[PDB]
Order: sequence, then C-alpha cells, then structure tokens
Amino acid sequence: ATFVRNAWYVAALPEELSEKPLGRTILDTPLALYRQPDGVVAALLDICPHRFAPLSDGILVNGHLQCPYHGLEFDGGGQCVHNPHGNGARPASLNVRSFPVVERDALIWIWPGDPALADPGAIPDFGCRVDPAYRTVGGYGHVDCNYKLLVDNLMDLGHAQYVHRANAQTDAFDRLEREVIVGDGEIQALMKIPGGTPSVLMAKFPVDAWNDIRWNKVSAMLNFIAVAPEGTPKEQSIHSRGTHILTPETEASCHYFFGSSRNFGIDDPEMDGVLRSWQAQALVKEDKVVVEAIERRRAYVEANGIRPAMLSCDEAAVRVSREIEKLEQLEAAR
Amino acid sequence: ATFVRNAWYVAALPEELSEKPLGRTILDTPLALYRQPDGVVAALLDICPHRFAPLSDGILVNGHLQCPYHGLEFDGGGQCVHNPHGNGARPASLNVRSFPVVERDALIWIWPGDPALADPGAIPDFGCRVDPAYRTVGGYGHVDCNYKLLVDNLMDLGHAQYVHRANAQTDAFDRLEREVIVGDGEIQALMKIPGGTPSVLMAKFLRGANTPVDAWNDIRWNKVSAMLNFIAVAPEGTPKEQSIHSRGTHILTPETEASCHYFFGSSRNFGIDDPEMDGVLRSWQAQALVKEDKVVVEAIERRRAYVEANGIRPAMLSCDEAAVRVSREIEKLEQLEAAR
Amino acid sequence: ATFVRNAWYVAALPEELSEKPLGRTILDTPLALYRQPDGVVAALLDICPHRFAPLSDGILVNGHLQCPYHGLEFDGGGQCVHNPHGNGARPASLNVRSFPVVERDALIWIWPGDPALADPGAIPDFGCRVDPAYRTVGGYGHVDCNYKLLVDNLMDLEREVIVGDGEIQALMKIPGGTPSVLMAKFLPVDAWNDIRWNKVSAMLNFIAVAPEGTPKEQSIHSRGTHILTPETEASCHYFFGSSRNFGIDDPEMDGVLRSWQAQALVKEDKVVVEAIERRRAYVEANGIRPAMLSCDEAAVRVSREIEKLEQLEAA
Ligand SMILES: O=C(O)c1c(Cl)ccc(Cl)c1O
Ligand SMILES: O=C(O)c1c(Cl)ccc(Cl)c1O
Ligand code: FES
Ligand code: FES
Ligand code: FES
Ligand SMILES: [Fe+3]
Ligand SMILES: [Fe+3]
Repeated sequence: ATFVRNAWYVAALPEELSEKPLGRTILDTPLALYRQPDGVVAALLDICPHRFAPLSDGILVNGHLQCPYHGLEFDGGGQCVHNPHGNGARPASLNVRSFPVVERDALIWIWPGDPALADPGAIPDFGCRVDPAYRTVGGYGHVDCNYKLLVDNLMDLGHAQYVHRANAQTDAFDRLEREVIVGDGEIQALMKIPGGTPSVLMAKFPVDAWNDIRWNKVSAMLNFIAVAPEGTPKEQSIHSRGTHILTPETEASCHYFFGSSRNFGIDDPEMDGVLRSWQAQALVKEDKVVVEAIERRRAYVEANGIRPAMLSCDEAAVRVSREIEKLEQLEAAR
Repeated sequence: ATFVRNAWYVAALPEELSEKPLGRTILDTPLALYRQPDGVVAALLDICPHRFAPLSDGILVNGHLQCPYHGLEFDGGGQCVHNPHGNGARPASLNVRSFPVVERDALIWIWPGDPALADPGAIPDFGCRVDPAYRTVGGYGHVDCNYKLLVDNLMDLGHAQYVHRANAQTDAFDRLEREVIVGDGEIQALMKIPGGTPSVLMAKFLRGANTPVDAWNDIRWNKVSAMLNFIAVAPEGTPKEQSIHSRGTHILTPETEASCHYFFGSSRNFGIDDPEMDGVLRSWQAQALVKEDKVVVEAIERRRAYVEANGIRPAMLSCDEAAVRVSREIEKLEQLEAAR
Repeated sequence: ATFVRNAWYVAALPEELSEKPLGRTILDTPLALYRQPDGVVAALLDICPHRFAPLSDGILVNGHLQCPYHGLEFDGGGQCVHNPHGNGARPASLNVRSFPVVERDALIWIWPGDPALADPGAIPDFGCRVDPAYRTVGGYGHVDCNYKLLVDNLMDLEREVIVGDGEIQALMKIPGGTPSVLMAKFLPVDAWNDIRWNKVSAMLNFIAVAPEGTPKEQSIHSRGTHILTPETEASCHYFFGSSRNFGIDDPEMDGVLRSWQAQALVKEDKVVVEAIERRRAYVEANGIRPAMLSCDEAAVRVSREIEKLEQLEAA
C-alpha cells in the first residue's frame, strides 16, 4: 500500500467514541480510540506491547485503558501506568504508541505519520458541522474500495444523474455549466443546472440548482448542494453543506464519513429523515455498489494496461487524482 | 493464469440470457452478456472504457447497454453510440471491447482471443441439442476447480463406478473393453460394458427391465474442453447403433485458474415426450455432476498446494490413456499460444 | 510454514476415530485417520497416489480403505492392495504415504516429520489418562491462531521453573492456599498448580489441594491434558482433558470438565488470541517484538526451545 501518512485523517465521528474503545484501522494501522473521563480522546496503537492483544477489547480503569489479556494499563499518551505482575515494574518497553489526535468540527482527526510533523493548523475547515445556524445529520460507512475511487465518485457529482437517477435525475443536465477552481491544496468543481424543474430530492428540499464540491488534501471534501427559484441569487439559496470525508483502511478498503449540514428546516424532523434516507440509499448502497465493482475490476485493468478514457465531466476529479498521486510519490521517496 | 484464448468457449446457455445483462468471467475476463431487442446476443468486456464500471449492472436504453455510472451507451459491437456529456463527442477511445459470439446448438459460444481469428467452422458439433429427434435437458454449475480436473474426470467415465456408484455401478465393470481413437483435434475414449445387469440408472432408461444388457459409455473431446458422451444400453447382443441412448453435453469453460463453469446436458432418443424421464435425468445431473463430481474435484483442487510443494506427480492406471492424451494436447495448445 | 516436523503430535482423540475416516490436517499435511477392523488406527496421507482424491471420503472394503474416485484400496501401511483396472497390477508407485502412528494414553500420536527418526519411546507420558485411579474426560477444539500463542497462554496461567531437554516444568505451591471452587468440597490447606511442557506443544498440569503437610502425590487433584497441534501456520487443534481423583462417579462434573470454554479457552480469550493472530502482519512489517513480564519466565524458555528445534530443522 502507498498511502500519504503525513496528513490528518478522520478516524471517527465523536458520537462513535465513548469510554468503551473502538478499534478501527487507518492506513493499515490498527487504532484503539476512546474518550477519557475528562472528555479528551486518545488514539493508541491497538497492539499491547506485552503480547500484542487488542487494547480496543479492554475497558477503562480509572480513566486508563486496560489490556484485556494480562491487564497492563495505559494513559492517553501511551505510557504504561500499571503492571499488575511481579514487582510491578514499568520499563519503557511497556509503553504503547499514541497518535496525535484533534477533535474539531465534530470530527476526530488523527495523524498517522511522522509525529514530529503533525500541525493541527493544517486540518481542513468543516466549521458548518458545529455552526448553530446549521442542522447536521450523518454517519459512517465502510466501503470495499480503494479510497481514491470514492474521491473520484465525489469529484464528479454528475454521476448522480444515473447512479442516483430515482432521486437526482434532472432534464436540465443538458445544460449543465461546469467550472473548476484550483487553489493551493484545494480544488473546487462547480456545476450549475439552470432553469430546469427540480429533481425528486430538490423538490423535497422552475428552479436553479448548484452542486459544487471542494476538495482539500488528502481526501476531505465539502460539497454545496443548493436549489432556489429561477433567478434567485446562489447565496440566498437554501443549501446543504455535505461532509464527504474518506480515510484509507487498507489498500482496497476505506472509511466514509458523510454528513449534511443544512441552513433550512433546521428544527424539522421530517427533513432529518429525507436527508438520512438519501444518505442510506445513495451513499451507502448505490455508490458503494459502483466503486466496489470497479475495485473488483482493478486486477484486470492493471494486468492489461488499460487506462481510463476521460469525458468533459472529469477535469476536477483528474486534477485531484494527480494531486494525490503527487503526494503519494513524494512520500515514497523517502 | 495460462488459458488457450484463441478457441471457442461456451459462455452461457441461451436460457440464461435476456435483456438484463449477465456478468460472467471466462478465462479471467469479465463479460457482459445480453440478448438485444432484435434477438442477437452480445458480449462486451464488463469494464466501461470511461471509469471501469460494470456495464453488466446497467440496463438497455434504446436497445443499447447503458453504463450505470455516467451513462455512456454501447451497441453490440462495443461502439459508443451516445455520450451524454459536454459536446457529446465519441472518439474511438470510448468504444469497449466486443467479443465474437455464435449462438449454435443451444449454446452461446464466445471467442476470447484475437477477434480477427474467430472461425465459426472451428466450433464443435453438438447438433443433437437442436435435433427434433432428441429430447434435451440440462443446465449450469459452478465449480471451484481448475477446468482441467473436470476434463480428467470426464475423459475417464470409469469413475462413475465409484463416484456415482448408487446410480451407475455395474457388475460387469471387470469385463470393460476400452479403445482410444486419436483424430485431428479430437480424441475418443470408448468403453463397452458387456453382459451385465443394468445399473440403477440404465434400468430406469429401460423402464425397469432387469435382464442382461450391453452398455456403452463413450466420450469425444474436442479442444479445448468441450466433450460429448454417448451413454447407451441395449439387450445383450443388440447392435450399438440400435440402442437407446443419451448424448451428454459436458462442456467446461475456465473462469479463473482455480474455478470453472460447467455446462451439462442430456440429449436422449427415448421417452422424448416424458416429463418423468426428464426428471430422472435432471436428478442425475443434480446429484452426479453438481454434487458428487464437484465434491471430488474441489477436494483435489484443495490438495494442489501440497502436491506442488512436495513434488508429487500422479500415478497412471490402465484407465488413463484418453485423459492423459487430452491433458497433453491442452498442454501443447497452452505452450503454442505462450508465443507471445 | 515453519513447523517442527520431527516430533510426536496428537492428531485425534481415540473416540473421534472409527471405520469411517476422519480427514484432518496437521502441520499443513492432510491426513486420513481411521480404525481398521482389528481396531488398529492407520494414518495415511489424504491424497490418493492416482489422481489425488481424498481417501478420507472413502469407505473400507474388506478392511481396506478404498479411494472414492477410482477404487484403489490400501492397507494401513499405505500399500496398494487392490487395483480394479486392467491387469490389476500394483506397482510401488501406487502406494500411499503412511505416517507413524501410536495409540497410547487415550491419544492418537502421529509423527509428521522424517520417519526414520520416529521413536515411540519419545512419546510424552500421559499415563494418568488410562490409569483407573483417575477419572478422565475431555474434548477437542479448533482455534484460528498460531499454536504458539496457546502454548504461551498455558505456560503462563514458592515458584520454580525446571528446564531440561525437551521438557520444562513450572511449579507453584501455595501454602495457606485457597481450594479451587471445583475441589473445595472434597476437603487448613496447601495448594499446587504445576505445569509440564514436552516438545513441541504437549502439556500436562497438576492442580491440587490437601491439608498442610500432605504429600502432593496424596492430594485431591486433577492432571489436565492440554495438547496443541498446528493445523496451518495460523490455526491449531487443541486437545484438552482432565484426569481427576475426586468426584470420579459424578457425571455433572464430567460435563463441566468436557466444556471447551470451562476447561480450555473461554470465549473472551479466544477473541483475544485470534485478534493477536490478525496483528501478526503489522508486527512483522514493523519489526515489533514482545516485551516480557515476570509472568513470562516459563513461556520464554519454552519459546526458545521451540525456536531451537525449528532452527535445527532448517536443513
Ligand atoms: O450527500 C450529499 O451531500 C447530498 C445531500 Cl445530503 C442531498 C442532496 C445531494 Cl444531491 C447530495 O449530494
Ligand atoms: O451426464 C451424463 O452424460 C449421463 C447421463 Cl445424462 C445419464 C447417465 C450417465 Cl452414466 C451419464 O454420464
Ligand atoms: S498482551 Fe496486554 S497485558 Fe499481556
Ligand atoms: S464509468 Fe461508464 S460512463 Fe463513466
Ligand atoms: S484418485 Fe484414487 S483411484 Fe483414482
Ligand atoms: Fe453518489
Ligand atoms: Fe461423474
């Protein structure tokens, strides 16, 4: 596996974590994630230094994660704080790796690379997720594809015309206007779908519609899905700001953190349902089926030297793909 | 995986196909197989040229297969016939590979190699499957073995005496007469079982008659892995040409190096309008082929790792000539093609 | 795979075997295990010499195992004794490998390695299992981990470790002891909890209680059979049991002592060891080594003796 290890990744949603550890692998590194009694999240290598047991299968004793096998206890910095055996000696060899963690924007960010290099200032901005003016619903899915396939999926939101046709079809697709903005470690794909009638989902939300997506390295995206009367200014539109963040698990699997942060109907539980239903149907079923299928075709494509043929809808995805490749090969030396 | 690509293989039974595509892998090549609205079967590489989505998950739009991801449309020759995006241009890079198909003898034959070389004259003769004088029943099985193991299985039909003993055991097995005939592209293993009580199955062929019979179990192989047997039984001394018989379709197609597709059938000249005989034959196929032979050859496949790691080679018996000759011919074909 | 092949391993409990063969893989070697009409167990390579079918899917014909595929028949020595085909000649090429096998102490021992070196005198002493002074029960389980992890766990659980050649004993006596819950009712006590390891992965423990001053030989006690046999690199067979001198006629006690979770491996510990196996790749890729604790003294000694045996065999 080539991964970009010197980057922050979402390892969990905060609501996933408790005093009961969660075991999750990121970039082929198994983690034990838990919240301490003072509310601070810890991320330890999920391999007890004694005999390699899953720390994530243990419990907290006085706020310290206890290995379920022979009961070594660790603090959130990975220091061994109790050895119930023999003289109770705690040599430095009993300490476990602890990863840099930042809880921000209702996300748990972890740095799996060179710890000397982990700068929290580099975490991308998902502030809408903790803005009182926005209502945020979402969750987690696991996907049996390489993460870059789901980056591709998201950076060309045109696929929704077909993959998600029951919800997302529109006749104005004819008249799609595209636009890509490239910035420093950030790329945006803009689509405008003018004048058309609303898709099934937008009608639940003659109109203009905007589906924009912003990528920041490595694989963190925030989209902007908006619909409004024809003629209505984009900035006056009701919108969902969509969290779509990917984290590699293995070379051929990933973690998908998704969310809708909406500026409309924010006390409306029927709207909560519309959006959770979309997430359930579109993201965790329909897209999964596509990208998992493509993953299965990788061996053939690679064995036969097949390269993708690009269409007019592919600029932003291609630019993002090249940026990740650039980061991946940069790190591979050294 | 080494396969012989310049050869016809059965990809499907016609009854498996419709306007809803079937995704099936042959010789490590994923295919989308469907019958167009005009009735003609198409076989496309199951990898969209754009971003590699399974066309087999798509549906027909105007009788063209539509990619389910971003909606490119293809015809049965693989030519992109609509691009929904931008100026809608369709350069040659958007065409997908199409595979030659011949629908013949109630089989779907496909050429997985160089399509310029696909010669319908080379398709083996299974005409009995479409001869109104024969009644044909059969179906499909998937097996977790290298196809060559089932070729071995079939080219020694003597295995039926043990593997299928409840149905096939004969008390005249020890009087078996064998011949092997070697032709151009073709090998036959002939077995006559003279003078025995009919097997449980043969007695059913004969509507219970339990007096002594002669029986024949012959098999013809054509390259690469298409076999047709002759299972026949008659009152002792009656000519073989006068017998009631089933001509058995036994055709294998590699899927991966360690798995294959098994297309089987019986084309019989007796009890032609008889649904209970249909059931006897389908039952045999379900028990003998899809269960009992599966169990043997899948177990053998699981032992391949050990055999190879330990330098173990098979020990041949008098029953093996035809199977060995076939194996050596498939080996020859593989080697010819490995150039390059 | 790195196994120590030159040693006796348990392949089955006698009660598992009959004239219907059992197919079981030990040290990545597929075996057909069965009893002949005279009761004597044979252990054949589960690969027919003809075309490699599972002999273990066959039946006896006149006391000889018949291949299910084309009917070759073998004796317990692996000699082909009938060929149905043609002239029926039986060249030596048709013989199947037969493994040294000894039924002793209500265990079926097999030697998977160089057969020249198999000496039945070297088979570990589990005589308590057939001593009528003891009530013996047990059973079988499978675990998806490397057998060494289970040997480690067993060799853990006035202290004393005795290291000799292909045997290690870990002794513990607890004066002022506590009876186990199991033994408490058959009684100011001494307690004992000892374990004996013999190469490669065969263990016998000694769990005991008596009034202080009593010879441990005269205590209330159980001798526990705990024998691991590698299946693949990442999986193992675990033969467990106990030979006890208390409650010998109590069938309820027989039942709890036949329990895999009660006697060999509770679910929570199986979860742990199977999880450890899943971490092996990471540990190996990152050159991570275990950090030992005071409880590891015996396990480490055993571990080092196993590693020595492996190295010897890397011929
Ligand atoms: O997953 C999203 O961000 C999304 C939502 Cl919540 C609603 C509508 C559309 Cl078209 C989306 O793409
Ligand atoms: O599968 C066959 O070709 C077959 C049938 Cl249908 C009936 C009887 C025998 Cl012995 C066969 O081998
Ligand atoms: S493996 Fe964690 S304390 Fe032993
Ligand atoms: S993958 Fe087929 S149109 Fe995009
Ligand atoms: S495989 Fe055993 S007799 Fe043929
Ligand atoms: Fe989607
Ligand atoms: Fe058969």
